[PDB]
Order: sequence, then structure tokens, then C-alpha cells
Amino acid sequence: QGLMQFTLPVRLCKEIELFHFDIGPFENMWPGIFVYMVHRSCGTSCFELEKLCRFIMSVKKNYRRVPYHNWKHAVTVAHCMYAILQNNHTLFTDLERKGLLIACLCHDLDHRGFSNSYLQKFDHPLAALYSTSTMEQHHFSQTVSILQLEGHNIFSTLSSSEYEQVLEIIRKAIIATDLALYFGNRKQLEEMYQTGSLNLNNQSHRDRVIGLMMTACDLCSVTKLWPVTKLTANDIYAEFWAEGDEMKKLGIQPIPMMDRDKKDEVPQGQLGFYNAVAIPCYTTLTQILPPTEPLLKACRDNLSQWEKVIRGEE
Ligand SMILES: c1ccc2c(Cn3nnc4c(N5CCCCC5)ncnc43)cccc2c1
Ligand SMILES: [Mg+2]
Ligand SMILES: [Zn+2]
Repeated sequence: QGLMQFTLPVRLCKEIELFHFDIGPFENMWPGIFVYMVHRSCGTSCFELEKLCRFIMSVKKNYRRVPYHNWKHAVTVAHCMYAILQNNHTLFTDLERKGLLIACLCHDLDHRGFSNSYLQKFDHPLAALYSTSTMEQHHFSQTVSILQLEGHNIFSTLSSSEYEQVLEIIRKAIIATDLALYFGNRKQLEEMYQTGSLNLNNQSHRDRVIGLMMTACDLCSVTKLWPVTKLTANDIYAEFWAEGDEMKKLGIQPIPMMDRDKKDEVPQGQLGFYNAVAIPCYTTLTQILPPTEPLLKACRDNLSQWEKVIRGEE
């Protein structure tokens, strides 16, 4: 029917509302977690259940078994968007609620565990098709593909216009997950906020703010309980070191972040990353959207955990 509420066990029903929720090690629970979130974030109405499930499963099929950029990441990034949307209920459009959780689930579709840099140095065909934001244009493209499979059009109820608006929100959202673009995006959002020019009625300004949300969900492994934060950092380094290995195979010394012989330098690299990227992201995000403050506090706690690791205090 449409009298078919999804529900979660008590500890999950309560903790899922919190920014620092971990979706856990039971792969088979993640789909239902996503639907739960769509239904609460959007409504039981916004998507035909049978179509949703078929889409979610095809998206899952199209994530690979890489250590980090995998289906678990997909659903983790959707959950942080869910927490932001639920703490800023009245700021977002009907179309924005629909399209943003879907953008997040799709945002790393068919990722191979290599940076856009590697694609470019290897001379991968995707580098020729898409010169900038290489994987990000691929992920958008794979999303549109899965939307076009029979029985997969979860947007079928929208008007011709709604449809192009929602697919334009997803495309920008997914493009924004390219961290090379984050720096300029946040610097402009910072000056807009501080000269008071920021105006959520300017589509151009919304666009930037959704981009920043996108970066903030994407990095949300820096906002978890220390033991999640630490064990997730291992997964991302396993991709970085394999890429370092492949750079070496093309005859290129990798940066030390990616050199698995320079493992000692992880803790100081996380510091640099928290200082250069994460802290500034969640800072500007908290200024624009005050109820997202717990992501900043959690990030700062984790920074301080990484300083303890350097000081040999663990
Ligand atoms: C720009 C890009 C990377 C930089 C790095 C590399 N670095 N380290 N961690 C990450 C990362 N995750 C988020 C997920 C969990 C752990 C951190 N996502 C992307 N790049 C990362 C170090 C210093 C400055 C940087 C500037
Ligand atoms: Mg990505
Ligand atoms: Zn991602």
C-alpha cells in the first residue's frame, strides 16, 4: 500500500537522527536505512516504493568492492545529508529533499578507488571524455543511466520541468563533491556571509550552499566517534597507497600522503587535512546553517584525537 512505514530497531530509530550515526556492519540493512531516511525526509509519497527499491539495488550493484569509495560510503554520505535536512526542515524545497539524498547515494557511482589525477596520468579514456571533475562527471552519467533502466525512473511522477530541475540539482550536487572545486566554493560563501550578500533566494547562492553541504556530507567520516574516524581513515589510506603504487608503476614518485613507505606521516597529513579542509568546511557550514554545529564540534574532537596520536598519547 502506502500504509507501509519502514521502521528500525529502537537504538537505530533514535541514533539515526544524530550526525554521528554509523550505519553499522550489516550490509543488508543499509537499503532499508536509506528508505527510512527518504520516507522521513521527503514522505512515503515522493517515490513509488517498488521503483525506489529497484533503483537502490541497481545503484548498489554499480558501486565496486574498493576499500573506501564503496556502497557503505554512498549510504553514509546520504545519512549525513539526512541529518542536515532534518535539522533545517524549513530551508529546503520539495525537489531539493528528493534530489539531494539521491545525489548523495549516487555521488561516487562506479568509482575505481583512484583520484582524477591518476586517471589523467594513466591517460584513462574517462580523462579524454571529461577534462575536469573527471570521475564526478562519470558518476553523474552513471546515475542518469540507472534512472533510464526500465522500472528505475523514481522521478516518473514529476512534470517535464520538475524533472529537469531535480536532474540539474543532482548534477551540480555530484559535481561539487570534486574537492578541487570546494576551496573556491567555500571562499566565496565565506565572503558572501561576512559582507551579508548571501541570499538563499538567489539560485546561484543556493547552488553554492548545496555544494558545501555536499562536501560536508562527503567528509563526514571526520565527524564520527573516534574509533569509526580512525578505522575509516585506514580504508581511505588503503586506496591512497594502491594509487601511490600505480603512480610508481607509471614511473612517478607519489606525494608522501600516497607513499606506503611513508606511513609514519599519516597523523601529520590528517592534521593538515583537518586544518586545510574539514575544519573550514564545517565552520562555514555552521555559519550558514547553525543547526549543523555538531559536525564542527565532532570534527574538532577528532582533530584533537589525531594530535594525541602524534604526541604518542595513543
Ligand atoms: C586537499 C586534498 C587532500 C589533502 C590531504 C589528503 N586527505 N586525507 N584525508 C582525506 C580525505 N578524507 C575524508 C575522509 C576520511 C579521512 C579524510 N578525503 C580526501 N583527501 C584526504 C591532506 C592534506 C591536505 C589536503 C588537501
Ligand atoms: Mg568522489
Ligand atoms: Zn564520496
